[PDB]
Amino acid sequence: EMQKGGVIMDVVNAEQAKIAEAAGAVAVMALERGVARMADPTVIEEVMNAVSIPVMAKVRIGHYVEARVLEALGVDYIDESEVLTPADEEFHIDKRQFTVPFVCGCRDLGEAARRIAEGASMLRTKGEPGTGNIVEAVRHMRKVNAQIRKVVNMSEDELVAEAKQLGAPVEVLREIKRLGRLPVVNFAAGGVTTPADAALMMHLGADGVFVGSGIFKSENPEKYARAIVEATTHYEDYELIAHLSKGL
Amino acid sequence: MQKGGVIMDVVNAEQAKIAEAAGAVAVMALERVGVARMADPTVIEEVMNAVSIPVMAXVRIGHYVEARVLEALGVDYIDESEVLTPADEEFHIDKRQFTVPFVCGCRDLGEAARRIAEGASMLRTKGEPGTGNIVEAVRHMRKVNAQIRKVVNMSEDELVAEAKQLGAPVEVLREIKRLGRLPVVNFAAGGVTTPADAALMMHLGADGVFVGSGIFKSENPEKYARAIVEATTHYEDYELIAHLSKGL
Amino acid sequence: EMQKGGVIMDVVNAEQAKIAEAAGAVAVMALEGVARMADPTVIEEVMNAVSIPVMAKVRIGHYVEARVLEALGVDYIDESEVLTPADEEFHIDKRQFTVPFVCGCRDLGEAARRIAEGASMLRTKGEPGTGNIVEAVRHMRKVNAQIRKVVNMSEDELVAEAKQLGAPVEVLREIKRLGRLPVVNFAAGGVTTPADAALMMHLGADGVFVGSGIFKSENPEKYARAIVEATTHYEDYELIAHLSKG
Amino acid sequence: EMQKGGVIMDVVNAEQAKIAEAAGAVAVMALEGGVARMADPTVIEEVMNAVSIPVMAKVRIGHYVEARVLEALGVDYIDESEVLTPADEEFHIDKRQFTVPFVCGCRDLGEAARRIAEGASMLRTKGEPGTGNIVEAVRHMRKVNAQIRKVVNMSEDELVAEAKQLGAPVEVLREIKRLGRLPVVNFAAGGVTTPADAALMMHLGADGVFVGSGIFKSENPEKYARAIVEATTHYEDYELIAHLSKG
Amino acid sequence: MQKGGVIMDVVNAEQAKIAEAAGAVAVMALEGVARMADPTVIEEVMNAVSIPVMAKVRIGHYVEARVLEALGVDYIDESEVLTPADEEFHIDKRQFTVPFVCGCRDLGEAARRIAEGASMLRTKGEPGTGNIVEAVRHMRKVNAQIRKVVNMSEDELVAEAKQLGAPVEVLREIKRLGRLPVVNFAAGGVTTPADAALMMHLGADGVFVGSGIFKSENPEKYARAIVEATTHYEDYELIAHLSKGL
Ligand SMILES: O=C[C@H](O)[C@H](O)[C@H](O)COP(=O)(O)O
Ligand SMILES: C[As](C)(=O)[O-]
Ligand SMILES: C[As](C)(=O)[O-]
Ligand SMILES: C[As](C)(=O)[O-]
Ligand SMILES: C[As](C)(=O)[O-]
Repeated sequence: EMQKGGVIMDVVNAEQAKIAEAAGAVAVMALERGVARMADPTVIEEVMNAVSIPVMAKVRIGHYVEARVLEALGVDYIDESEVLTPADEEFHIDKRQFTVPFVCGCRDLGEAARRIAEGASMLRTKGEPGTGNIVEAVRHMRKVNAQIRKVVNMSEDELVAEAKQLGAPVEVLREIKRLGRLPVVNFAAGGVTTPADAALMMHLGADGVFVGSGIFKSENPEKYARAIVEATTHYEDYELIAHLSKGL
Repeated sequence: MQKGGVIMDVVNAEQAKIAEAAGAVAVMALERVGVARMADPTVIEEVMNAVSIPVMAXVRIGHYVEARVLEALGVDYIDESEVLTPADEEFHIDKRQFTVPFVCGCRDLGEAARRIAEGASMLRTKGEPGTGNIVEAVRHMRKVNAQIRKVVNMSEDELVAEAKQLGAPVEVLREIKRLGRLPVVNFAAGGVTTPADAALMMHLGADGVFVGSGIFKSENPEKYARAIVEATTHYEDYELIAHLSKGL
Repeated sequence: EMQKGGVIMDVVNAEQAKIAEAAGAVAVMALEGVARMADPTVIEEVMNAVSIPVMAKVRIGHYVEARVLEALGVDYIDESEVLTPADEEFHIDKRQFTVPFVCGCRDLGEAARRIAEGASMLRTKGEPGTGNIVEAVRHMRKVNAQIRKVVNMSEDELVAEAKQLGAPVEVLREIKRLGRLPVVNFAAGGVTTPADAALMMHLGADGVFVGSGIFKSENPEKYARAIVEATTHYEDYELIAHLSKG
Repeated sequence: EMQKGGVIMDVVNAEQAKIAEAAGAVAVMALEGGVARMADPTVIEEVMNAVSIPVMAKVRIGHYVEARVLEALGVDYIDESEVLTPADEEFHIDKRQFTVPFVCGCRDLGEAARRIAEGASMLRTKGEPGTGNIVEAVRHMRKVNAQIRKVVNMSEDELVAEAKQLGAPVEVLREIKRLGRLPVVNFAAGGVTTPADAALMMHLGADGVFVGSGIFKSENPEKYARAIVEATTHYEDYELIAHLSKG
Repeated sequence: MQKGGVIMDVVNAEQAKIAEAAGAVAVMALEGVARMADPTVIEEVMNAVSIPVMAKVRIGHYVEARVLEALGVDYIDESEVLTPADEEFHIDKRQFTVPFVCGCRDLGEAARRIAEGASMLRTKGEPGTGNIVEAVRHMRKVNAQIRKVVNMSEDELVAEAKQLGAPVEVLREIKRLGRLPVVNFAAGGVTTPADAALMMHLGADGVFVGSGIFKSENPEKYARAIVEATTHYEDYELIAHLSKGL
């Protein structure tokens, strides 16, 4: 349901949210930005009222009540996020018990499958945040997709052992083999900075990309956001991507 | 399914009839106890023709074709057995593809759950074979059942992490929590020698016991087999068990 | 290429060779401390006894043993790890020969190196003489799992995959293109029962090698026959069950 | 690049590019801690319009799309460069899929052969960058060329094992043995600072040299660039090199 | 000795004559601790043939060597198969009239033996195994190291010498000649005609063969086959024919 090919953008207020929507973002991620927690509900409501596209926000890993709060606020997606300060080092939220869908992070297929078994409706394949360095996203998108291709083509009777080795639930691997891909959407995130970066993640088999606040620190945010959106959609149109790269 | 019962190893029709007469719920046809393989089909047919109770026979771990052969012979259960020389060190038979039910070995809940995910219809909790030493059976029945009790009572949102730690498929753990026990029958095996041994395994939560060829090396096999059968059925009748122990 | 589905049998003389041929073997392997190439006399005896292809073994790296067998008119040379290796580091440059070679392998890296040296056929095999099929199974599972990975992997990842496997990338590229090895790959190592032979086919072997154990049985021709039929009809479990009785 | 004996120069603008061309460079490399990426296309176009010699630019290792962008801009060579921040730690670009030729870095023959198997059209043998220390270039040119000489003269039947040990594709080694050298041009790079440095790399068997922005931080860039060009071309003319070193 | 030749171990005059008759280019006279042979046995062999006679001495045993020199032996073999007399220092062979053959396992050893005054080399691993791998490993190593030196940049030789433990002047000489400045024969497990021809294929100048020859049913035929195989080492039809008897 999350528009494959799409871009999700971090926004801290209504103004930024409108710009993101206008640029063609498929959704926005409402943020406030020591200990980093769920954002003030006021800020989230401000963003929810400002746009018609889906609004995400987010919670600390394992913070069941932060998630219930966001659910009660009417948020469209909850992001159980590793960039916030984890509330639980061992157990993620049991997302199956919620009405609102969750996006979760993953670095390999084992993690992806465990997040899915917990009830994740969407994945974000991501390494380290805030670096501006795409290598984080690339490493993990390459890993996850390589592991998927292996599972898709492997002998059926080898899956249980593969699941053991990956730390994955076998039924998720069986579903992956059946579909030829993950049963949920998987967006890239981590250092996606240029239009070429965004298109690269699509080339590597991402379903879409997350982009951070860097967009709004540029001289012309609406042009920059726009370039990312178009590059992500038209990820094989290298003449366009070249042209879009000139402004920055 | 066949709870409270005793399954006996037999090498011929004579032994098989004795086992049936003693009250065994099934027999396990063997050639002997170098490389140990599936038994000659002739020996298995001899045992099948000699009795009306279910007949089991052993295949090497991972030996898909040995299993198909036994299936074609009309065997009632296939035992994918660790006492035979493994054919595959990494991958067990995909038992879901078979008509005939399988029994598999396990030493802990992770193994049990993996065998179930491969399609096992019954479990045999067992350590080392041929020792006459019950400690093998006890160690593993205690481990499996302790791990089950933990899962049954644990917080629902901790299961995915528990599954990862055990190397188990989470859907099997979820099923275990739902039923309050394993979704298949779990018999003890390994060194069950005396009537007290058999009753002990039932005390520890086994659904039944396997016993080996030791029975037929005694002076009075039919009496000995009988004593095991009665002790396993009446596992809390200590006066009876005491009386049954006097002979041999 | 060899009749995929086939059985290749070890024979020490003309009598055994004829039995193997009669049982339906696709080829025979002529055989005779340090284990060397067999006396040419024994190989010629086997060559004259049958019309099916005749193979014979040389020590790993023993270029001249191979040239000798080539001169004798052998149909295939088996550069064999069960003989005492003559060279621990370098296999024969089989590209320089007219006669085709079969080589052993335990994983895809080895397979690809043997192919780059000019191997025309592979034998996926672990330890010999054990009667234990686990040797064959371990390596056939490994080689085929690695092939499936290569066939489906992203094209731009192959150079790195080759580095990691110790394989020549052009062989991996060829594998990806064909969806399989560019040569026939038979299982060997402890193939003892008809069920064993059929199992190897189930695991994706193109055929099987079987050793002298056949001729130590009470009825070699019946035994050889059972292996041949099981290998050909590897999914006919009723037949395999029947064949296992004797 | 095509012309062996040549010098390739880093330039950040049209002015520098013209100077490089005037000094006799065979090509220019257009350039713009923190993250180092492909340069703004505007800067690359500025350099392309300023000169008639080939223009190189760039991309991060593994950054397939940055490379496609430069291809679309009409760049003459793409440099998949280790001095930029790698985008992919494991997989380099599949350069066979491109129209424009690539130069890649290498530190030994195994790397060189892997880059060639990925479709590299040119090599840059280089250690650490930005030091002004020629030891980086020397170590690796000595290693690569020593390994080549070994392969060229070694017994044919030992190449498969040699390839395994190097981590090289055997067909590239076979090609090397057949030609008596690498099938692509191999330039030195890394700390080439003086005319003597440039001539040394040629003495050690380089096909040419890359030089960095240091040239344009000198008092007389055109004279300095010129001295490097002449020293690289006339690498055994020690009287000339001595004279060129005075300024 | 003469290139392409075979040197044979003999324990008496009878064996020595057979070796000479078979076409050996020289013979090696032989007789817990293994020492120089009784001079009587060596004289018996010297009187029995016209081809050169060698014998082997213990390593470092300067006086054993002087004794053999005084007996009129044609070559002294400072041999690792005898019990070493000196673990650290080989004989200073430059002080002798009679030429020495020495063993080596790699180019460093070869070059050190040459610097001590060796006139001939024997590239050899372990003795008495019947396993050619010993000879092959070391002939491949020595010749690979030579090819490297022959083609390497002149200014890199001093460092190469340091790394090999070799005298640089010997490496310089090797580079100049394109080969070792002395003859280098293979030894160690050379058993069949194919073995002998293989060593020549690998770049040996000749081969040593042990007493195994005289434990065969027909020593003169066997010795003969080795001689012809070593001389005609690329004539595979001949080598194949020569292998039949044995
Ligand atoms: O930075 C977020 C990481 O993925 C965490 O270490 C996460 O808690 C690990 O996932 P799992 O608990 O499934 O290993
Ligand atoms: C450790 As297992 C092969 O029994 O799942
Ligand atoms: C090429 As190999 C059998 O030495 O790994
Ligand atoms: C294949 As590489 C030189 O990045 O190790
Ligand atoms: C055999 As030595 C003493 O030269 O190392």
